[PDB]
Amino acid sequence: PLESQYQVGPLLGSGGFGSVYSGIRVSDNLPVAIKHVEKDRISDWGELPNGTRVPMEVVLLKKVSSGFSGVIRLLDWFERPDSFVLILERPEPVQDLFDFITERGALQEELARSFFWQVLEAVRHCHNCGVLHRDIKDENILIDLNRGELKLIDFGSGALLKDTVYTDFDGTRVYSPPEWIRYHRYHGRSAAVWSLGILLYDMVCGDIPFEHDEEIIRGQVFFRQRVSSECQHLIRWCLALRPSDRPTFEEIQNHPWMQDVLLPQETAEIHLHS
Ligand SMILES: O=C(Nc1ccc(F)cc1)c1cnn2c(O)cc(C3CCNCC3)nc12
Repeated sequence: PLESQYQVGPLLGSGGFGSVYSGIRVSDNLPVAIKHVEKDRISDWGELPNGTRVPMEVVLLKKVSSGFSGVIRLLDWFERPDSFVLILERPEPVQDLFDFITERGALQEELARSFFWQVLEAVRHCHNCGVLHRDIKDENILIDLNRGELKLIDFGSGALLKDTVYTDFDGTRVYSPPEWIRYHRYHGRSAAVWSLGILLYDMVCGDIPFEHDEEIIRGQVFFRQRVSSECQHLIRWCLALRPSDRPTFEEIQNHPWMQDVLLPQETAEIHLHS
């Protein structure tokens, strides 16, 4: 059973993704997250190498879950009558980025730079493994408060990466690009970059830039907090209306605002240890 291998703790959250609990692996006291996803709520189905019908989320996690710690790793999974249960690694202590920004307000740019860089490395990792996340946002990023390391979670809206158009989307609308809003189509990397622009704005301003469809389509960015000119430029570049006008990942990481990033541990020591 899975009830014998894991001791279940408190509910960490629930929503469109399902219900996720804190847990402990009994054999070694490893901290885990236990994620329950209802079968009736799964639309994207995938196939395992051994030829098993499994949620796409599981396929994506396995493609991504090796070694590099910028993405939360899938440790095991189980099928139940009406659901799947995923066992995931859990950092401790940890706080998600949404809560972190909520508590602290807009982040100092040195901190925003470190966090954003780490998110970029994680997304680049996903793309390298042939996985598109499709729901990059503050709630789907965990902060390891001791090591200053960020982790990307929740691949339940994700897809295999491809070079042709996507015409389906079930991620977070306020992070979705104007081409999705207007035409119900987008390409993976350029849509990802748009969401990264929303994420970076959120980090340095303490809130997302657009609320309504018409604001997304107009794409006019206003800064409500003092933000450096280099940072404003990078944000407005990621949020270009035309997907082809958006930077590549290489271009983002070579942008002047992105230079001299702190190491994760330096980041924790300066900004998180308290
Ligand atoms: O460890 C997880 N979440 C978590 C852990 C500690 C904490 F302090 C806040 C959230 C986790 C692992 N996978 N996964 C998911 O696939 C989805 C969610 C949702 C939790 C609610 N916010 C959106 C993501 N959380 C997780």
